[PDB]
Amino acid sequence: MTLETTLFPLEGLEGLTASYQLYAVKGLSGLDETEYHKNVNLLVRRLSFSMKAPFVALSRDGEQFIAVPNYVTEFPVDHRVVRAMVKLVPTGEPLNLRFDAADDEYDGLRLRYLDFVLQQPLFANHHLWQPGSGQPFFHKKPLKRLDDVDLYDGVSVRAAKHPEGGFGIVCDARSKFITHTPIGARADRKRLGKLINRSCLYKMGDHWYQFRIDAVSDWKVGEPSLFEGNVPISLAQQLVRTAGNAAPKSIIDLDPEGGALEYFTSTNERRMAPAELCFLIEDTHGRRAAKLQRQTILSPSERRARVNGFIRRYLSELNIGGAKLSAGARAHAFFTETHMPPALSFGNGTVLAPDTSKDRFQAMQEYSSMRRTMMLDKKVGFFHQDVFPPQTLLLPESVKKSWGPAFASDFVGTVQELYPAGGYRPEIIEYRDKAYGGGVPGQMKALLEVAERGEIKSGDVLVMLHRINGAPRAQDKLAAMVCNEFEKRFGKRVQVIHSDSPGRGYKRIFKNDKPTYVQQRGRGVNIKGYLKGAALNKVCLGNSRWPFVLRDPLNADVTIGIDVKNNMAVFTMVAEGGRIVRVQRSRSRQREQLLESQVTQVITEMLSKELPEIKKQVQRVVIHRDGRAWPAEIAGARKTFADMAESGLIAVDADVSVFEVLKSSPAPLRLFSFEEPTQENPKGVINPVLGSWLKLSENDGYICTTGAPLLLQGTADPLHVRKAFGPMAIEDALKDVFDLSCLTWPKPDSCMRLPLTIKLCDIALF
Repeated sequence: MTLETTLFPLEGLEGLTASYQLYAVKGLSGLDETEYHKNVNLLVRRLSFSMKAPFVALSRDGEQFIAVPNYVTEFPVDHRVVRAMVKLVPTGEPLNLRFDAADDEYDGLRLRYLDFVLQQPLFANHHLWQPGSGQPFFHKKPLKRLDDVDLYDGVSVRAAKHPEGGFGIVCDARSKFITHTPIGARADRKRLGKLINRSCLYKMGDHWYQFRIDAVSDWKVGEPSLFEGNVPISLAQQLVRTAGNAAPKSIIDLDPEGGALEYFTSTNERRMAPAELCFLIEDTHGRRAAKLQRQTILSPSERRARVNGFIRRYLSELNIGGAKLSAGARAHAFFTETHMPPALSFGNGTVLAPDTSKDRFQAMQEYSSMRRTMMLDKKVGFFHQDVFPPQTLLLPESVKKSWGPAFASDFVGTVQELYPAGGYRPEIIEYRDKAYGGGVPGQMKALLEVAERGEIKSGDVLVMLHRINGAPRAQDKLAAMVCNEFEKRFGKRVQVIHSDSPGRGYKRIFKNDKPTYVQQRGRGVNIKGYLKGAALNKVCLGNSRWPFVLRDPLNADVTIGIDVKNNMAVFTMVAEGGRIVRVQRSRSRQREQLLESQVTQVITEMLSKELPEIKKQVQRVVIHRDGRAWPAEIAGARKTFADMAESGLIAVDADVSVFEVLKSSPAPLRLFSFEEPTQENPKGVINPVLGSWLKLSENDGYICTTGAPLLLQGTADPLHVRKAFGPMAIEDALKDVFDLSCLTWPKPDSCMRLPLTIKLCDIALF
């Protein structure tokens, strides 16, 4: 019950002046929304870099408001580029922010100043470096060698509210992989062309930083490519002109014939960097280098050790205006009650409840196992049991002619054993996967023409696609294409599997003097496991046959997940206790953001259909956003529900709350609990228990949706949720985030870090 954080308190901030002066930006007041905030955050960075002061943006009312420190002297007030010229009219009332104070709306302002000053000792340490603004600091010396790629260890350091009052520091260990040798001066023009969009570490003498390769320069390092006052100057000459004092040999003795790269500054200037000084960052999720990935998974005691070691070594001294701000040696620790997993309802009126008489750890593991075994027991089974509507299995022709039939036979039987009530009996159809070209167009040509023939009787289809590109850090545009077209022109609900992984499970055999495909089970896939998993996710879940639901009400009557990536939005809606789940995709006019009118359309459309099956009057709605919530999205959700409270579809005093679900947290914190130290674990640090949680603030909490009994390796990564709007108390949102993440439908005997609401969003996009 004893949990330690990676929160370290900050002392000697006791009544420290932080003085600001609000300005407001007239700009180009046309708000393209996504474009409006790119430029806002563009100017704050440009202004911050040029005057070396903590400029911030405060989005309330007009969403402008750049906060200028009172201590800056000359201030341009007018700023060029940015299309139409911008003007900043000061809003008076200079704010002297205290750090001993209660919660303000200027706490975002206070956290930014605190953030800015905290990285000055770090940015000045010659032995550390930072990839870009806002990122962790890494040691210049690599931790580990790993045979042509280097492993660098870093620590993110972010300011945050302390739940006992005042301010503190949250940290986490990070790893970055960089190839050991540079690109090199001798690498030729064609090889350099092949690196566009990759990112490399640039050791520009003592200033190390990261950039993205945008183009290859027409000019080598020693040929004049720009000018320092009219006169043409080589890149080699430029690095000499901007070196200091005892510049390293490496930056003044560059091969004149080496090539140079070009990149854009975080203010969009173009710069060059010599390939002799550039080191490719190894995207290991792009190229499966898993022995590399293994070096990155740290035990809880390693992770704790690296963070505490870092704290005591680099944030020990910090003089800001003389002030002596110490980071305490003791991370914040507290006693808390841990959420028990919720009672669950299965088929045949059977509930699964955590056993409160066994000890917590043994009870959680029995519980987690029982979600699978109850789901599979023909005596209890799925909560929702019914015949499937007609189904279709759409296979490539090359597959129907080889192992398709054995796979389909095995697959149907797997569905019927997992979900006996369904009577899965799919029509098996094919498309001419070799008639048109095997790229995305051509695969799609054959698919549309099967559709156009009307060969997909039935509204549900499971179609087997070929993998076009691998690289798990890619976009499978074929799958999205098939769903967009099959949903939009025909009435199809489509689920996707690929042909490579099941195909590895079958080998051809000669039996009774006839070729046959039979399962194999050496190395490559576990075909039985694949068959069970695909049966649950593609057939059962794809027909909304939920295996189990919450027995008890969440704090919210309805929670809606929202993710938008790559101009495609997903809305999931969970009501009852997961008894009612709906997922709508919709195209988006911006890459990662939604128009207000679009939010209000999709949600009233989705909810209106479902309201007659929500048999309790609705009075709490929650929205879970993946990442940042945008003001136009909030307006659409408050408008949607204020409307329904007036129609009578919902309680006249219903309320909305908006929470950002930060699967990639901007302020990542760890939680540990403790154990007897034991040879193998000299400090006795273990993962936190499954339901552990911590709030820092009314707006910021963390729940271990993953944790002690149920993790295989590594240390639990607490899910950061941040309150964007609304009455609901942050503690309540964390509790039913936890309860929603116990609906582990894609893999019941496992833990699941995301609540079901936004997990369904990642599934629908991925």
